[PDB]
Amino acid sequence: PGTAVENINTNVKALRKLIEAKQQDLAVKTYNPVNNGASYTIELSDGTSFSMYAQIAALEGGGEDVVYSPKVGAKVEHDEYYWTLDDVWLTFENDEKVKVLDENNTVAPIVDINTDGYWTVKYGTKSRTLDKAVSGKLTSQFKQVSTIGDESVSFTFTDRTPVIELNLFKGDNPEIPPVTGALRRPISPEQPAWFVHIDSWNYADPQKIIDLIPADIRPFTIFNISLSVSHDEATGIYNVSEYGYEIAKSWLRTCAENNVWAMVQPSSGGFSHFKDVSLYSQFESDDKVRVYDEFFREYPNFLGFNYCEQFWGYDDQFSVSWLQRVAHWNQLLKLTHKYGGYLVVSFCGNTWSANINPIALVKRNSDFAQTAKLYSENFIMCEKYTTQSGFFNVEGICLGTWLSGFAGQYGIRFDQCGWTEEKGQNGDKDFPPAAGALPIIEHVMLTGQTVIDGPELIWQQCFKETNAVSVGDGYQSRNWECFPQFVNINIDMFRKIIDKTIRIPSRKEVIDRTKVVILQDVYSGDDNAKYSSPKNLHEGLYLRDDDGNLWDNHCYFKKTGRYPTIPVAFELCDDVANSFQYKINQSTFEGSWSDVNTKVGKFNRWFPQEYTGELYAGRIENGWVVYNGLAGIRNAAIPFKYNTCDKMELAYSKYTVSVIKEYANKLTFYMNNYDPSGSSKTEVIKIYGCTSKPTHSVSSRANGTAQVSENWKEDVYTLTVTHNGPLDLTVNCSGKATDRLTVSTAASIQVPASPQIYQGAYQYEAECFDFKNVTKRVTKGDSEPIRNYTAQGYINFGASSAAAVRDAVTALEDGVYTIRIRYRAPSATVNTVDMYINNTKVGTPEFAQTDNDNTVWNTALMSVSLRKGANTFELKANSSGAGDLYLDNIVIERK
Ligand SMILES: O[C@@H]1[C@@H](O)[C@H](O[C@@H]2[C@@H](O)[C@H](O[C@@H]3CO[C@@H](O[C@@H]4CO[C@@H](O)[C@H](O)[C@H]4O)[C@H](O)[C@H]3O)OC[C@H]2O)OC[C@H]1O
Ligand SMILES: OC[C@@H]1O[C@@H](O)[C@H](O)[C@H]1O
Ligand SMILES: [Ca+2]
Repeated sequence: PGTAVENINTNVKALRKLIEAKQQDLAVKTYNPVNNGASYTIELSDGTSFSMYAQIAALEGGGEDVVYSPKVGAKVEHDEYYWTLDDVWLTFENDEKVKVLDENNTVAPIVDINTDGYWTVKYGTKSRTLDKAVSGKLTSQFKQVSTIGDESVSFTFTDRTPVIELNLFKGDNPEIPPVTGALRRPISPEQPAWFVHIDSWNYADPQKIIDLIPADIRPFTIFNISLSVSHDEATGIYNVSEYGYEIAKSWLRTCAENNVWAMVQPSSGGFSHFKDVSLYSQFESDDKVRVYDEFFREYPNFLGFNYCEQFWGYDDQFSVSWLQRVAHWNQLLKLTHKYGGYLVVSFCGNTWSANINPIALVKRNSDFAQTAKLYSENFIMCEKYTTQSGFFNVEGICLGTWLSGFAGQYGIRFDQCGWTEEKGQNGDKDFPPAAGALPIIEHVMLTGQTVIDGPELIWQQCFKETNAVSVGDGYQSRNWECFPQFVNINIDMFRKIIDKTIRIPSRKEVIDRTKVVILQDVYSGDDNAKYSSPKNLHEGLYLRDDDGNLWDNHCYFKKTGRYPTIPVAFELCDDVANSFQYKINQSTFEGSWSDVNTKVGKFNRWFPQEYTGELYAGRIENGWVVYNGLAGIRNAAIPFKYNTCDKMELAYSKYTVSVIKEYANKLTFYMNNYDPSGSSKTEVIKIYGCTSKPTHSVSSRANGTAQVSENWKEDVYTLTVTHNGPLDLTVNCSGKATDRLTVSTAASIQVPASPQIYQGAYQYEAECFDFKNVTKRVTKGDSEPIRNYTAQGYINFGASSAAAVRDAVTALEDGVYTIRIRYRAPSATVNTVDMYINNTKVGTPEFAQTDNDNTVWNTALMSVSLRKGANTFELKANSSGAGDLYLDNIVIERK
C-alpha cells in the first residue's frame, strides 16, 4: 500500500514537525525502524507519533530506473527555518522565501502530480509546476534516525537539510532491574512445556487465546507470539504482521499482565522482522536491534526468540544467508544465557537443505558450536513436520543435537502439512488429526522430548475466530474458539503428561535405552554425504515396507518399536554424551552397516524382541507406546514385563494410539483415536494367564465416547472397546509369574513456578475492545490506508451519538493511573466522548484535531483511580461527533 506521493508528503510533514519539536524543545520519547529501516515510527513527548520513510514507493507505471522527484527540505537563514526545493529556496511568485513555522498556517508544502503529468508543489493558495513526472524508482529526502551518546536523537536527510537533533526523553519512573542469571523457567521431564501460539494469522486478541488454555495447563504453557513473514515480494514489506515489533510488544505486555510465560517468533525462513547481528556488542550499542535486549530487560515473563523452519528463504534480497543467521544465533545465545532464556530453533528438511541442518549447524560453524556447548541449557532444537519427506533422518539428527550436548532440550513441532500431497498415507488423502497424536506421544515418551510446539497449522488445528458475540449491555466482541481436535487430542495428551501416565525420560535415560549413535565424521562428497544420515539407515529397522529411504521417506509412522530412534550427531561434547555404548562413525557406514541384513543382525543382538505383530509397540520401563499406523485392524502379541499375567494381545483400528502402563496386578490404557466427524472405532484387548476373574473400568475423557464389553472364557479376558476420542481404561488382572520387574516409585511432576510480577505498562488494542455503533473495525490493518498503528489494526470509533467501546483492564494495586488513548481525529476536535471507569463517568478526553496524514496518531491522557484487580474501561459518545475518531489502543501506567 501507500503511494510515492503519500510517502513524499509524509516526510515533508515530518520535517515541519521535527523543526517545531526543536523550537518547542519537545523530546523524542521513542523511535523504531521497520522493514530494515525502510521506515521509522517516531513518538514525541507530547504524544505525537508519525512515520518517516527512508525508502519511497515507486511511482506507478513500471519504470525501473531512478527518476527525479522534488526534494522539499529546510535550511536556516537569519535565525529561522525556511523551505527548500531541490536545495534552493522554495519560492512561488515573489522570489520570497517561505517560513517553516508561521503560526498562521499549519499546512506544509504539498507535493503532487497534476493532470498533465508534471510535479507540483503547493503552499497556501500558491502553486508552482516543476518537471515532468516519469514512472520509476524515487529517492527519499530523509536518510535515517539514530542515537548520539544517549542524550540525543539525530534526524539525517539526503539533501543538505542540516542534521536535526532532539533530546531523548529521560523517563521519570524508577528502573525495574531485569531477571538475570538462572533460567527464568526451567524445562525438564518434571516441567514439560507446551508452546501455544498467539498467532498473527488468527488476528488474535492475546487475552482471548490465553483464556482458552485451561487453568491446569496454563502454568506449563509458554505462549509463542508468532509474527508472520508474509510480505510483498518486490519491496520486502510485511503485510499480515505489518508491525512485528508492535505486535510482539503488545501481546507480550498482555502475557506479562496475565503472569504467563511467553516467547516471540520473528522468523520462519531466512525472513525475520528483526535485524540479524554479527557482534554481541550490538545488543546494547546498535539502535537498529534494540528489540532483543528490550524484551528480555522489560518483561520478566519473556523467555526468548523462536526461529522456526530454518530450512528455506535464505539469500533473498530481503533476508540473510544461513551463515549470517548462525552468526546471529551465536551472539543471541549469549544474550539469552545472560537473561536465563531459551533460543528455540526448529528444522524440517529436504535434499537441498542438508548443508543447513542441525549437523551442519555445528559442523560448519565452530564458533557457534563452542557457544552452543557452553550455553546448551539455553538452546532448544525441535524437529518440525512441515516438509514432505525425511522425517526419520531429521528426527534422528534433532535428537542427536540434544543427546550429544549441543542443545539442552529436545522438542516436537508437529504440522498437518507433512501429510503426503495428492495421495496421503494408507489411502487417506486428507490429513486425519488422529494421525498427529502418534509421533508426539512416541517421541515424547520414548525419546525424551520436553517441548511440544503447536501443533500446526495453528489456524486449522488449534484456534479460529468466529463472528462476534453479544457480551451484555448492547456490546458485541470478537470471539475465538478451540478446534475440537485441540481439546480432544492436544490438551488431553498434555494432561496425560501432567497426570504421570506419560513419563518423559531424561537425557541420560534416553542415552541408556538408545545404546547407539552415529557420528557424522564425513568431509568428502555431496552435502547429504556430509550432513545427512546414511541413506539406508532406517531400512529393515523401522522404515515401513511401502515407504523409501531418506528423501523418499514420506511417512512418519514406524513399522516396529523394537529399535529406538537412532540418533545422529556431529560430536559428543560431555561425559554424558560419551557414555553411549556404541559409537558408529558414518565414514565406516558404507563399509559395514550399509548391508541391511548385516545391520539388522547386529541391532537384533543389541535390542531383544519384546513383541510380535504389525502394530508399533515400544517399551520404556513399565510403559508401552502402541499404535496403528496402517490401514485395517492390526495386531500385537506382547509378553508382560511387570504384570504377573502372561501376555496381552491387541487389535487396534487405524490411527489408534495407546500408552499402556504395566503394574503387578493392574494395567492402564490411555487410548485415543479422535475424529471431529464422530466416527466410531473398535479395539480389542486380550489378557492371557489370569488366575482369577479380572475387572475393568473406563472413563471417557474430553468430548470422547466409549463403551466396553468384557468376556471371561477359558482363562482369557477380552475387552472390546468402542470409542471416538480419548479414554482411560483400567484393567485389574493378576497371575502367577514371579519373574517380573518391579515398578518404580511415582515419577515427579512439578507445576512450573509463575514469572516474576510485571511492574510495567499494560496495553489494550482498540480492535479488541467490545463495541457498539462504531463506523469500522480494522482487524487486518495492512490492506487499509492508515499506517503506524500498534498490533495488527485499530478501529474507527466514528461519530455516532450511540458509539461506545468497553474493555476489561487490570491493576496490580489501588491508586492513580495514567490512561494514554492513542487516537486520530483528522477533520475536527472531538469533545463528545466521555470515559467511564467501573460504570462511573471520570471525564471527557481532549481528542484534539490531528494532522490529516495517514501516519499520524496522537495520545490523550487521563488520570483515574483503579482498584486492585479487574476494572471496566468505557468510552461512550454523548452526542454526534464533530468528526471521526480513530482508536488504536490504550496504555495504562502507574502514576
Ligand atoms: O504465506 C507464506 C507461505 O507461502 C510461506 O511458505 C513457506 C514455503 O514457501 C516454503 O517452501 C519451501 C521453499 O524452498 C524450497 O526449496 C527450494 C527448492 O528449489 C531449489 O532449487 C532451492 O535451492 C531450494 O531452497 C522447498 O522445497 C519448499 O518446501 O516452506 C515453508 C513455508 O512456510 O511461509 C510464510 C507464509 O507467511
Ligand atoms: O507466516 C509464517 C508461518 O507462521 C509460523 O508459525 C509457521 O511455522 C509459518 O509457516
Ligand atoms: Ca491497535
